[PDB]
Amino acid sequence: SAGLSMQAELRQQQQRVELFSEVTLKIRQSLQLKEILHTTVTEVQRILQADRVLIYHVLPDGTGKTISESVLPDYPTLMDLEFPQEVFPQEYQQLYAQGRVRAIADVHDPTAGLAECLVEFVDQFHIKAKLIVPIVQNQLWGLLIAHQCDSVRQWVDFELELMQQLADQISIALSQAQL
Ligand SMILES: *[C@H](C)[C@H]1/C(=C/c2[nH]c(/C=C3N=C(/C=C4\NC(=O)C(CC)=C4C)C(C)=C\3CCC(=O)O)c(CCC(=O)O)c2C)NC(=O)[C@@H]1C
Repeated sequence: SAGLSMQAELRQQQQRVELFSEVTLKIRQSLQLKEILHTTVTEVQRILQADRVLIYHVLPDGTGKTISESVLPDYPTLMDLEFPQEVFPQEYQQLYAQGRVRAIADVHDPTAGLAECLVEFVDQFHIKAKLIVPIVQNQLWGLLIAHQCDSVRQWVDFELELMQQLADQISIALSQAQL
């Protein structure tokens, strides 16, 4: 007789082929999502003519890392850098989860009210001006951030509004698609 391979090793291999098809699609989806986020920060940097645009991801214990960045070559890269909770306190992570935004024309202007240690931190990256909008899943997932490094910058309301609208679509992706 015969047919022993059909319901043994050939059907085993067939399940493995179907799972391989599915795992390669899932990895391509991870690549495509990171490409869309990368294209978004690079295009926002070009369109704003900002010196840096990045996506900062916070973990539940409030530590963080830059997951996407576009930076002009005259200024430091935040891509590889991990930071503790103290650079962005959990009390403020909660205010961002509840929709806090900031548009700071001049981080060195005392009336902007920034912690001395925070002014020192943003100085590490040659930051003069910063625009900050949250990405949520509400729990904070991260920040979409624009920096000016060459000069102080009076941010315009539409820049803040449309940065928020981009971050809100990142929030939907990270939530409704469960991506
Ligand atoms: C003190 C030793 C440390 C510290 C304290 C601190 N930070 C904030 C608030 C913020 N910190 C950040 C962090 C960033 N901004 C960026 O552009 C980047 C990427 C380069 C990061 C990581 C942000 C966005 C905020 C929120 C600012 C806001 O007012 O909404 C506070 C609270 C606010 C205040 O100014 O008192 C505090 C106390 N931050 C440091 O970096 C020090 C090491």
